[PDB]
Amino acid sequence: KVFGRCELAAAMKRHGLDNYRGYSLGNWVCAAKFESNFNTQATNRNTDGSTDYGILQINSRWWCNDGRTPGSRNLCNIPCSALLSSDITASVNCAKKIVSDGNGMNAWVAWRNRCKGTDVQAWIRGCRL
Ligand SMILES: [Cl-]
Ligand SMILES: [Cl-]
Ligand SMILES: [Cl-]
Ligand SMILES: [Cl-]
Ligand code: NA
Repeated sequence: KVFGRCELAAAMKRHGLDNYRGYSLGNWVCAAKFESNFNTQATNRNTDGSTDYGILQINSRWWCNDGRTPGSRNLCNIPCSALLSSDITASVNCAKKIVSDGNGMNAWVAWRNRCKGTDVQAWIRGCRL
C-alpha cells in the first residue's frame, strides 16, 4: 500500500506513534517519506546482506526474521514479511522497540540525514487529526 501523507499521519497516530519517546508525529511521517516513500511494500538490501522492510525500512540484522541474514536477531519477534502489510501495526510496534533502543530516531539513517532538525511539522500540516 502506498499511503498518502495525511493518511499515514492518521494511521500512525491511531497506533500511538504520535509523541512516542518524545518524537512528534511529523518526525515519523518524515522518516517514512524518505525511508519508503510511504510504500509499505518497500524492501532494500544492505551491503552486509541484511534487508530493510516496510514503511520504516526496519532491518533484518536486528529486528525481524527473514531467514537469510546470518547471525541476525529478531528482536521484534516477527517475520520481516509482516512489515510489508497494508496494515502498519507490525511496523509501528517494531518501530516503538527500535526508538526505545537508546539512540532514538537516529536508528533511521534517512531520519538523521533528512528529517532531524528540519521543520518536521510541515509533514502533518493540513491533516485532519
Ligand atoms: Cl510534528
Ligand atoms: Cl536469518
Ligand atoms: Cl494501518
Ligand atoms: Cl531521544
Ligand atoms: Na534477523
